[PDB]
Amino acid sequence: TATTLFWRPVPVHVKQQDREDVLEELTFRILTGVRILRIHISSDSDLFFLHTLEVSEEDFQSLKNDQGILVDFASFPGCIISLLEKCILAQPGDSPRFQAVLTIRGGESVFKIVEINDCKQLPHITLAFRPG
Amino acid sequence: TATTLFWRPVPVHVKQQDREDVLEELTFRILTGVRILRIHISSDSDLFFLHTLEVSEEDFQSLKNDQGILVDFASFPGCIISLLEKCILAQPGDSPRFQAVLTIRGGESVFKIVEINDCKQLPHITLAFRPG
Repeated sequence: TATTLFWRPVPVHVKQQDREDVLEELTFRILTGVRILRIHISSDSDLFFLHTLEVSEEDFQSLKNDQGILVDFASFPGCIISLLEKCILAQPGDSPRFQAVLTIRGGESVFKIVEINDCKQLPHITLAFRPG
Repeated sequence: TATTLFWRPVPVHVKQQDREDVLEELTFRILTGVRILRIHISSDSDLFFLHTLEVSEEDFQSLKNDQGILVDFASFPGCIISLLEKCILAQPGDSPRFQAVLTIRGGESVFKIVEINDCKQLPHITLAFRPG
């Protein structure tokens, strides 16, 4: 009555005030179970770099209305996974390029996946994480 | 010291309160000259369906900051034209599909081009037009 859908490294542009922007390989673990969706971001080299998201079906309706999400809750993790794969596969010089960004705030972070083409940067998903 | 860059029909989903949604072939004429950008939307069958946008270099900096536009003013019309072409070429069943939408308000309209994929609707450009 629970399953891991994804457990892989992803290149993430980490942004934190008072620090230089860096690109880090961060591990994402996506779990579903009884319905909830849980995502953990960790670092294979920093035991205390830990960020978690937990979304219930209810919370999802909110997300769904704000970001033009067109799928149901059951299919949402697949949307996230397809975006993360585009981030993993992006190469220098690519256009369009998908990039993952994690902005660190006090007690909360914002994870987004954006598409950068020759004309515009477009957000595809934006999600709130908390430490731990 | 002036030039037409585009003069072609585009399929547009026209939305107006108190009317049913319709899909119309509307003619777009894009002009540049001395710098300004002018766009006219018309209908080959309704002499009084007329909407115009005029953008100066100054107005563009505003647009540029709000919608993540990554090009300079000189290259902006090409961005619009590339989006309009995707709308023209979209076929039933396509995914992703680009669609053009014109929402009619009192004395102003909003033109947008959106991308619809299996997961999300994404706006690529949003522009204000006025009658005439």
